[PDB]
Amino acid sequence: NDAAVITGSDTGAVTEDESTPLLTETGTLSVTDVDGADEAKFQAGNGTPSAGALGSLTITEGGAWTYNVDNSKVQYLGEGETKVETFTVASVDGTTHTVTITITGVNDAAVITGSDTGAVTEDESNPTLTETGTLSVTDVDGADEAKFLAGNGTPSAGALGSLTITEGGAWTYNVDNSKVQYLGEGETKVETFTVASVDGTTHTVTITITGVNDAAVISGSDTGAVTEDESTPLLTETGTLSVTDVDGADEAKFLAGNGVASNGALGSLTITEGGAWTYNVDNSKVQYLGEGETKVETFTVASVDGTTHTVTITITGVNDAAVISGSDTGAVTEDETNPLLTETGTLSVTDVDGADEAKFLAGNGTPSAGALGSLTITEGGAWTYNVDNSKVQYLGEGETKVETFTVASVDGTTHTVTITITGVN
Ligand SMILES: [Ca+2]
Ligand SMILES: [Ca+2]
Ligand SMILES: [Ca+2]
Ligand SMILES: [Ca+2]
Ligand SMILES: [Ca+2]
Ligand SMILES: [Ca+2]
Ligand SMILES: [Ca+2]
Ligand SMILES: [Ca+2]
Ligand SMILES: [Ca+2]
Ligand SMILES: [Ca+2]
Ligand SMILES: [Ca+2]
Ligand SMILES: [Ca+2]
Ligand SMILES: [Ca+2]
Ligand SMILES: [Cl-]
Ligand code: NA
Repeated sequence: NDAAVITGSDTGAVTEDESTPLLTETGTLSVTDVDGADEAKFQAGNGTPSAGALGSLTITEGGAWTYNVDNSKVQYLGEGETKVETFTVASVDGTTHTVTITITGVNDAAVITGSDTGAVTEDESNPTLTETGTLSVTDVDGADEAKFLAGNGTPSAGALGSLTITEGGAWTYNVDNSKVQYLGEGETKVETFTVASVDGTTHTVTITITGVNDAAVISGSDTGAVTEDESTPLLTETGTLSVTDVDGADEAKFLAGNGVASNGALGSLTITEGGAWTYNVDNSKVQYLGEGETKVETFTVASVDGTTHTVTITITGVNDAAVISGSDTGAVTEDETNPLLTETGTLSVTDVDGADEAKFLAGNGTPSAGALGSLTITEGGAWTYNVDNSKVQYLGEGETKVETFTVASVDGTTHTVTITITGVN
């Protein structure tokens, strides 16, 4: 027996996903046999596969071979990855030939799932705000590709924080708490970070930062003073508060209107958006305060976000002169008694500065120049004048001598008692 000569197309190629559901390749082999044309033909049927062939090859008597493989079975091949399969065909005689099929893989996108959102709040921790989560990845091109590229996610424009992921998919977002202070209550900033699997398939993690209120910082003039009777009918005090607010210029101003007064305040205070305050009180309401006596009134004002500050006003009293009345005159007549001529009367005092000032300094009245007599007064206002009858004898019938005595209330207010001495023969 002489071996057939088998020639023609004995190689073929299919690419993953070139067609569906089958990848198919064809070729024709030709056979000549020197033992005659009954031998110069192929055994029709399946070629004998290499071990671990996924595809199959059939050949006709005429040498027309077809390779078929399920596209589903070659998905695991990565971009450019080759699998070579061989099939043995034979002459009617038994002379063998091999057909060589190459399968070439294409990339399959990774499938990325799991936690791809997170949230941090201003001041939840310090100095760093942290969020964590886990992505997971599958990739039909194999365990080699079913992994993240470890490192930083590519940040959105103007992101404050950063995100790192591990090969297993564990991500960590961190932002400096100092950098998010400027966000107001419930205000949000969204930052995104793009991560990648080995084959360059991307997924986004979206992080929402939420702000909390920062208390305004109020400073400037928060104290003021008025003095009774410095002006009328109002006593007025002004000052300017300043405010900053890290939550922004929207918040760095005052709520215009009245300050909330301390209970028992006699005055009132208004403030402008720009922090200019004005305290007013009716002068008539503070008369009752005595010299140097104080009354402190406080007014609560607020910034836009409700941060409060106190303005403290001190009212200082001044003396009101006592009103002195009652019996401030008296009379004695030469020889009416002996050896003293005596006269009594009672003064009264009332004082706007209070019942505490409604009394006299007890003691001697300050005598007029050349006074013969003298006068004492009690704390209650009862006075007593005495003169020696011997010293008034010189006065003629109906001739008078007027003597005056200055007394004082406890606040220093003076009053005169006037005594008339009348002469006889
Ligand atoms: Ca032969
Ligand atoms: Ca593939
Ligand atoms: Ca892949
Ligand atoms: Ca594929
Ligand atoms: Ca969180
Ligand atoms: Ca804030
Ligand atoms: Ca803050
Ligand atoms: Ca604020
Ligand atoms: Ca007064
Ligand atoms: Ca007064
Ligand atoms: Ca007084
Ligand atoms: Ca008083
Ligand atoms: Ca006389
Ligand atoms: Cl597919
Ligand atoms: Na703001």
